[PDB]
Amino acid sequence: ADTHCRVTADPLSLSEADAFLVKPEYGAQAYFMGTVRSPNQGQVVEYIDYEAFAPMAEKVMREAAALARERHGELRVWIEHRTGRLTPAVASIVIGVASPHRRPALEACDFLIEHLKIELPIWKHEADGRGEHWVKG
Amino acid sequence: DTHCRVTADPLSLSEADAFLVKPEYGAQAYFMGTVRSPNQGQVVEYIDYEAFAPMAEKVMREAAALARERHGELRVWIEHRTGRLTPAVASIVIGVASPHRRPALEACDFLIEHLKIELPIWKHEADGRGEHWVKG
Repeated sequence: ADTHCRVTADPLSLSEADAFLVKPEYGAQAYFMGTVRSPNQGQVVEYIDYEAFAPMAEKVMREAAALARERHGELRVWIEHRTGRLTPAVASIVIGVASPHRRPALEACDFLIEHLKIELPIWKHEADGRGEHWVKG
Repeated sequence: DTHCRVTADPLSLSEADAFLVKPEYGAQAYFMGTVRSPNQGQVVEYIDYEAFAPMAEKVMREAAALARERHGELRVWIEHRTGRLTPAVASIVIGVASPHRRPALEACDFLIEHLKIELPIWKHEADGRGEHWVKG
């Protein structure tokens, strides 16, 4: 009830995250959104194919949320990752954290994005003109 | 590349997102501050926010320029709301888009801490302890 962790093919929405996180007792919400970038360090990309097994990815998310709470205290946590072929400027991940005060929310969001970049079992194939290749990045 | 506004109308995350997202900016970081109840152990009925709108928007644009000095290329969105705001209503929204994630996250964090100090915005929380306006 204080945590939302979902892997989905549907578009990710900040407004849905906001609808879940904001409560009168939580004066602060901090977000991160990752979207597909069109010149990736001097390379032109037209799509990225994301793969995730929802049960294993969501179990990682819920463990991430509990680690964030261990470090930063009371939180509401929103984590979603999108699957499928994603065109540029389309969101692949949304992370949102609400807390009584701003500094815990900012730190918890920061922790989650760095933690999930390491621990999330996501596999992706980028369209660089260099064939199909699936990487755990 | 920069949007800075003081308004009495509701603040919108989805409006910030519409302004920020561009194909070359793969990362966006946001902060929203909402009216908190209870606060310091007492129920808050509302917070009256008052701002010198032209002065405050100039501070916002200088803050966005300082953010770029430290973190490079950015799209920056800053809005602050004025008037009588009830619990869970947003008083400030900050959004930053950058090519990569570290500058977006740290620039957003920089902006909220910077603006907490420099914004000419005065508030009065109605927490039942009389009138008391604070630069907070």
